[PDB]
Amino acid sequence: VQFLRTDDEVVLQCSATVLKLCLAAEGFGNRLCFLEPTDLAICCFTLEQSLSVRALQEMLANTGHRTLLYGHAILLRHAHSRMYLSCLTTSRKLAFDVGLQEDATGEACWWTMHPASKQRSEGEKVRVGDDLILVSVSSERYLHLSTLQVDASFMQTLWNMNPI
Repeated sequence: VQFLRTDDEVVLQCSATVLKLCLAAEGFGNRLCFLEPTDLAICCFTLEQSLSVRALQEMLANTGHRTLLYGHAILLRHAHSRMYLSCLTTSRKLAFDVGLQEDATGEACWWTMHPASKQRSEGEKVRVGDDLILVSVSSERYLHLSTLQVDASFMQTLWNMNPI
């Protein structure tokens, strides 16, 4: 059993139905995320920061290797493009597009981590392989696999953060 910490390079995976899907994006003209079945250049995200919502709110108002905790908000940096995973405003239904944002400002590039069940709880450490929920701070929608795309909708999808 391993714990996740900021500065860790990870890939975000979920299951469609049956092989797994990795959240991905190019970042050099195209900012929309897509799915990659299982490379790294498009799948690797760095866990830049992990803050409590309060800290997050304070940092915004006034504009190391820390272990992730459920309830905390994380900032995901696309290692290749150097941009940030964010909840976009566009859409092409009741779900928003997900993708890269050049600057790491605003609430769109922050996501809070939540337990899939009671086996984890707000405040506990997030383990590698844990099934978790990702909620967009700016939209309050979940990182979701729409059925084959990735979006932020009212419907949840479980994800895993696995180190490369």
